[PDB]
Amino acid sequence: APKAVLVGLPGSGKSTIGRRLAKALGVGLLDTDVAIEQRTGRSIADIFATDGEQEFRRIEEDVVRAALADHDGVLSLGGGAVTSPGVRAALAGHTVVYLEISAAEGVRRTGGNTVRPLLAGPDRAEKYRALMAKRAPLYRRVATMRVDTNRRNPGAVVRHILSRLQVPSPSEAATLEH
Ligand SMILES: Nc1ncnc2c1ncn2[C@@H]1O[C@H](COP(=O)(O)OP(=O)(O)OP(=O)(O)O)[C@@H](O)[C@H]1O
Ligand SMILES: [Mg+2]
Repeated sequence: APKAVLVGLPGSGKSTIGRRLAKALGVGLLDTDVAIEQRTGRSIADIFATDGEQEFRRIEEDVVRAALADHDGVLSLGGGAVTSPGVRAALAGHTVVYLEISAAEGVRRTGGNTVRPLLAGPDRAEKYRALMAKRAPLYRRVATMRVDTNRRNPGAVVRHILSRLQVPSPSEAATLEH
């Protein structure tokens, strides 16, 4: 089972923390969005446009379940996987690290806000606020560790996680005797 499954909004650090944590632990890194593309030979966008969100979620759930079973390293989940009840079921029992971020920081860390075409319509910051409102409660539900990334740089985030993922060595005593 993965050492850690990372979940969070866009810009929360799934890629950055994924790499740095996997480096610190000396383990493999798998991202479920990349894994879907690798297993199908189709872009995420194409699967959505062509098959619809529900079939994307189906493919996604199979990939997530396989990775939870087979991957021993760090796993990062695509943002919407937790919307599938079967994915929430599959995660139960795993180490699930929720990288927390505010709307303002999430927008900044994903390229900033956009020009607003119509005063009466929404801008990028407002769309992000909507995604947060819907996703954040689900990340909270599935989490076993919550880490605020708003005021910690990536090195600090990784050190915080490592301090809470420790594994005692069962052969520790004997090692000192040989
Ligand atoms: N703890 C942090 N403090 C400050 N900046 C950060 C932190 N974590 C990540 N960043 C920066 O925020 C940006 C987005 O990070 P990253 O791509 O890792 O997020 P992500 O969760 O993978 O996003 P996406 O869901 O779009 O794949 C990058 O420029 C990265 O350097
Ligand atoms: Mg990423």
